[PDB]
Amino acid sequence: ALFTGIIPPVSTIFTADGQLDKPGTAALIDDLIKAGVDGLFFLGSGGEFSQLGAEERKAIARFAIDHVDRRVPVLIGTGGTNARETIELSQHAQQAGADGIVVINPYYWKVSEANLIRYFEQVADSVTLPVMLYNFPALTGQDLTPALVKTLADSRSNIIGIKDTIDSVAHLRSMIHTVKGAHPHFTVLCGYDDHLFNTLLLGGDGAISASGNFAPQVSVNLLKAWRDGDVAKAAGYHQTLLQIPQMYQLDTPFVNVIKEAIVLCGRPVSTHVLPPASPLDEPRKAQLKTLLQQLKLC
Amino acid sequence: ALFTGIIPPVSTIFTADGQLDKPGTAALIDDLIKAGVDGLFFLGSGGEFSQLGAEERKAIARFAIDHVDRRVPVLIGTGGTNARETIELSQHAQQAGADGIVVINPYYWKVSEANLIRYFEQVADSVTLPVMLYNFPALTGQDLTPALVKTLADSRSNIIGIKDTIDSVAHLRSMIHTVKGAHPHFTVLCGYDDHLFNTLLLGGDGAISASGNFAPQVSVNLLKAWRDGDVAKAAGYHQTLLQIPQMYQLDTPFVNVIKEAIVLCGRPVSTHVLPPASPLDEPRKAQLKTLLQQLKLC
Amino acid sequence: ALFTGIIPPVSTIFTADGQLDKPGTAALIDDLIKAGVDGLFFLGSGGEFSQLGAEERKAIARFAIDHVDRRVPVLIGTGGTNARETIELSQHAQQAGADGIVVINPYYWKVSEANLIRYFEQVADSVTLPVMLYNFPALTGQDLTPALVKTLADSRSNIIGIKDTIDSVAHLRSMIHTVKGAHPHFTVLCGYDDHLFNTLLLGGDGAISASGNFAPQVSVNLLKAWRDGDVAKAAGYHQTLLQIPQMYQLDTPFVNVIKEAIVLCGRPVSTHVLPPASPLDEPRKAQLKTLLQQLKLC
Amino acid sequence: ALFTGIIPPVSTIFTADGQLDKPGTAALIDDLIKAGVDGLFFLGSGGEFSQLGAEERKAIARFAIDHVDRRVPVLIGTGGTNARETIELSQHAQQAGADGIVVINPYYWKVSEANLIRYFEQVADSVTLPVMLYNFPALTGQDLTPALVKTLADSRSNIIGIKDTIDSVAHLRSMIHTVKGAHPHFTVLCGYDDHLFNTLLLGGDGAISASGNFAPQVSVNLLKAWRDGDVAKAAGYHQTLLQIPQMYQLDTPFVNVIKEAIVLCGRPVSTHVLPPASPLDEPRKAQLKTLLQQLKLC
Ligand SMILES: *[C@@H](C[C@H](O)[C@@H](O)CO)C(=O)O
Ligand SMILES: *[C@H](C[C@H](O)[C@@H](O)CO)C(=O)O
Ligand SMILES: *[C@H](C[C@H](O)[C@@H](O)CO)C(=O)O
Ligand SMILES: *[C@H](C[C@H](O)[C@@H](O)CO)C(=O)O
Repeated sequence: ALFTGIIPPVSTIFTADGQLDKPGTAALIDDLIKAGVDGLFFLGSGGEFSQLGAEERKAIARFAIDHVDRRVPVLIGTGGTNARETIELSQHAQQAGADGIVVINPYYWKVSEANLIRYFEQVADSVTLPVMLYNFPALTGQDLTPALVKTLADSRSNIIGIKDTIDSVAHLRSMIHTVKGAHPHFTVLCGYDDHLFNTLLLGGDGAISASGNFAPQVSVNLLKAWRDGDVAKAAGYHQTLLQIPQMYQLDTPFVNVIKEAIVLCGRPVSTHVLPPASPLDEPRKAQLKTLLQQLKLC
Repeated sequence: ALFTGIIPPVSTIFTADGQLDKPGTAALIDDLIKAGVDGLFFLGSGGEFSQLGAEERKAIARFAIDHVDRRVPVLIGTGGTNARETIELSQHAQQAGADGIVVINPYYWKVSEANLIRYFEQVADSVTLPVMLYNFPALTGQDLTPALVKTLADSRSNIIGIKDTIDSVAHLRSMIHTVKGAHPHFTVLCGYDDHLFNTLLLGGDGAISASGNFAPQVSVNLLKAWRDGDVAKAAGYHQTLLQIPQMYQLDTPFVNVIKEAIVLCGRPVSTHVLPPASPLDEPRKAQLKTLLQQLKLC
Repeated sequence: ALFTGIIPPVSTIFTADGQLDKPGTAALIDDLIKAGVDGLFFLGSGGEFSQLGAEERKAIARFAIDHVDRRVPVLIGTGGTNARETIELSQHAQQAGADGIVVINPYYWKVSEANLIRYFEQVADSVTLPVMLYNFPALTGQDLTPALVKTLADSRSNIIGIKDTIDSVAHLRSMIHTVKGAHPHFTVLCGYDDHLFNTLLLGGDGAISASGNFAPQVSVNLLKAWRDGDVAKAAGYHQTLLQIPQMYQLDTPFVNVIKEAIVLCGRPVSTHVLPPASPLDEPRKAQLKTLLQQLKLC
Repeated sequence: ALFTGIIPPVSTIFTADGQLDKPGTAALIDDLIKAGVDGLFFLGSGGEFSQLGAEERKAIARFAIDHVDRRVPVLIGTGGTNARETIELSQHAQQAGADGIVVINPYYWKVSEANLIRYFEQVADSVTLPVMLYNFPALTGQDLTPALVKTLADSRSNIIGIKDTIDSVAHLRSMIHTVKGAHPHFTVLCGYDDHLFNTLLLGGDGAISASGNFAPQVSVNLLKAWRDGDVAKAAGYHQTLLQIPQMYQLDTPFVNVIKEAIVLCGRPVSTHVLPPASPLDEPRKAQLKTLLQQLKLC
């Protein structure tokens, strides 16, 4: 029930000096809302939270929540390694008017299970907002297993969902059976574009995926088709989404690629990104372009 | 060769409210310098850099460098995921009087090899201090391979060493043969207590390891015995260091364990640690104590 | 394009003394062929090749080829760690009448790339039969990357396909774009049930998956529906396949589970399995049964 | 304590046609016994067990036991993935007069813990010989944890040791503390040359390592020096053993390297290896030679 459907992890647009580009972030927000998304997620991996300072993250969230102005539910990513900062950023998000926070597990130290449960319990106790967990074991080095997530949802009634970013049908399936089986309204969202369709067929709730920035219409139409019972139309959109993640191989981090994609699909924003990411080179931008053209996305 | 010998990663002592405990950190620094260490390293993993804000880190470094007062070479850990903050903290360290900085690879995104080389070169070019790399793949999920380290030392003459924190004889051997083979004065330090002896026999330069906090005499005497040609005496100290790391299994993070050991070995400092670390329980503190007694360290 | 469509990895039926159960394996083969499969694959992981001796494997292959009697194409798994034995089994297979061989990479030693290419080239040179590569990195510890596989298909014109057994959309998608892009008639089959549909939509050719033994009709009808352009009907069958692999968690190895399922779905065969696999306990058999009933498969 | 001290995993010498070279294997066995080793281990990873058929393995063990003629204790490696074959090879070893068997875990399927404990209990019940376990998780993909090993020693009184092949001080220390702490006469042997000294200082029992083939005097003298209380002398030998494993990087599998080193150090045996290993090229042979010369081994 909370935060279901298509919720893009919005890119943060920066100027050439690495300050928040308010007109470009605002235009991107407005494109997304006009495309019919179900909510917006700021300061996720795509939004570059890990390359920003805490004061910067507060300013971005505040701007973003204000610009959205309640048109769609807003989530703010408040996680990191500094747990005291995670509480600060989460309390700031609630005060600023966000609808929910998304909290990754600490990704430097892989803390013991007892420390990890305590960390999420404390973060959840610091706010009255709904809390979405964030699994990204390829970057964190520490999986949030279905059993662990179930124990968290048993322990705190404001822990109401998960963004599960993993290329694994078994992990999504098992997350759904174990957690939604005990908690029917717990939300399961996949973090990869090419798992949206399977997520839905498995009993999950939608996606928070990078292609939400530059082709939201494909995910939004997939979901609308699926909700209407037109499974073949849904499967047609899925065939596009199956191919999209090729582009993510172009660079790592690929936050540059997603911005270059937003431009190519018709929204001229500054593509600047924060170190240690770097501008995409021209030959790879052309490769991105041919991929987008083959998929009829620009 | 810069920063060789025994260089503890000093614990940061905090009060119950999580603020820097100045008298306790100072007492700890003084004990360590009296024990005959060759340098001090503040805000490494043991010093809890990843649970501290940037302004807290600057304050800690400033205090520590000031208290040390040039009695031994001082290293400051400046790394993180936010590269702009890395440059800020590194430039701050230089201006505050540090003798070198210690920079881990970004540990959220495992960035491409080209972004990674470009990150270290930018960090190096932001200061005129010597730079020590920090490899801790168990936590980062991205190894700094001997071939990669060699390429950084070939590219920047102020990248002069590495702290290699890995339980692997092969990795230390290869780091020494590959990098010290091209760069005879490049410093190789192990990050685990039980690899100090082998690092020395391999042609490496010493250790930055946690037991430096609570039993610096063991490492210090091992290096002295080694430098004196008394290999059997060195090997006797090694036998104690082989056993110490058992304690690190008592909790994760084990920064709490290191502080509880500082107290048990005779220095009564506050043992508070920052979340998501937590206080060590009384039964595990009793287990630590009986271990320190069996090793004759208290 | 050779060996496309639905090709079960057939269980080998054994008696209570661990000998080939000819009547039971024959009835299983017959059920499968009547179900409309496009081929049959004996002595894969599911047929227990790794628990059988070389003479046992020759006997089983000969029986199975003779029983099939050319009704559908027959593949024999001839791989292992003993490369001399792989050539013996492969030449035996050809002499006995098989239509192709399936060859995993060596899975004890992960051999260097040069030795690996040389191994597959020698195997491929030993027979005139088509050769299907078998990638199962969860078990082998050594992935057959799309680049490597392309190199092998460039090198030997009888290396014509791959069974790719990995819960990874990216791996499938990349195998298809890289290998089929250079070699349009190179066959890509997925080894997991719940990747069949995606495999088809990505441009691949079918599946060799365990549920082919006890519910072939689901895969067969999915392929038929897809080939007819009835995508929604295909997606219906996909919804069942998405759920089936839950049963594989019951035991490891789960070759017992597969045989227990064959019985439950209406083919009473001896379920004996070779050590170190063991009989499935009754509570887990009942668990399997409830999973089959929920999916309307018995 | 059974099977302690220096026990080489003997290379199996083959003729150009891949048959057992009896004069060369015999000469190698005699060289080893003359050098003062404490036992000999045939058909481990370096003896190429995984590239041999069962009838070949039997012939080799029979020959090797017979040649040794009880001058030193003899171990035979009997493991594989075919558990019925493991029992046949182990009962054959006993009947052929072996003193013990060495049994790796199944390395294709990583069987469930319950299947793994049953496997080892069944193998141990099939003979009245002592059984040494063999941990090689880089190749097996499944670690024998100290806890699991303790459970096996609690379960069967003829499971009396382990060959722990892993570049990990923690793994050795923990195997010693957990297993030898419950079972003081259980034998812990390391499988890598550069962990012999540490294994001894940790309370362990010796090494089964590749350099036993071509330079057994180094391990033999280290152990002698250690037993004599001349720790400095032991450490001098350790310094050579720290350097030897560089050569194992020359090829993979490196069984070819080990035989080229046997020749270079003065015993002219055939260096044929079984596929998928291959002959070492001349430039790498010249590299191995200069390494052996720098270490004063030829
Ligand atoms: C989330 C979206 C996921 O994690 C990306 O990896 C691409 O789909 C995010 O926070 O950026
Ligand atoms: C360095 C010491 C290493 O990393 C620890 O893991 C323990 O010896 C540090 O910066 O803490
Ligand atoms: C192939 C089928 C694959 O590998 C299994 O893992 C089950 O889908 C086989 O050879 O058994
Ligand atoms: C044992 C020795 C180990 O496993 C090698 O890796 C080299 O010391 C063996 O059986 O070969």
